[PDB]
Amino acid sequence: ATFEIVNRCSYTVWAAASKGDAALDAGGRQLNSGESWTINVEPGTKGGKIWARTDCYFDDSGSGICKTGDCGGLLRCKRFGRPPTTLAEFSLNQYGKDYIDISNIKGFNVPMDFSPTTRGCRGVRCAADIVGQCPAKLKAPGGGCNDACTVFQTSEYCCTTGKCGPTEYSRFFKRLCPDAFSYVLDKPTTVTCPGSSNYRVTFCPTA
Ligand SMILES: [K+]
Repeated sequence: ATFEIVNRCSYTVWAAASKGDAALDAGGRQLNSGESWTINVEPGTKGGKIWARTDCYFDDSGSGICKTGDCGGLLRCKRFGRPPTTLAEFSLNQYGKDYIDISNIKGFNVPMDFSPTTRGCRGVRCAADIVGQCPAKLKAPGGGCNDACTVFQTSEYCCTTGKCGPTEYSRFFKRLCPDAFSYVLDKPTTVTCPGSSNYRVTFCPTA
């Protein structure tokens, strides 16, 4: 699949793309306002994610730190990022179908649109001012709005036993972004696309 990743924000972001145990494509890149990055993701990739990182510093060797979404201090991410991170998630070519979603299960940092660029399915968006409205206990000083699992580490928020319900904190995310996952057992907002679709991920889509 081809993914075009576009930064429509007025600020720089450092995009990242990983399947947890490996980079997708180059794994990460700086995107100034308006810049686009096109990556190729191998057919059959299960459990890929794309996210933005904010307020990064990197040296000549691609080592450093970001205030949101840091993936072990690397520019080119091999691993997933530290919350809070709005996530574009996908599994490709699974018995003829692609599956996509946006998730707030690991919090929110940057607004995002995740849309197919080929025919046969709809896109999803979370573009509300979650950071501005974020409950005080969930606000991350570095920027962003953490999920309640990250902050409180309870079985109910983390859904440790595979049984959990919605919470005051999950409902906060869901009221602002109904088309994104708000907790582990949310009613799926997964979109099914034809296998081998292509996609666009746009940061700050209403910017
Ligand atoms: K936006």
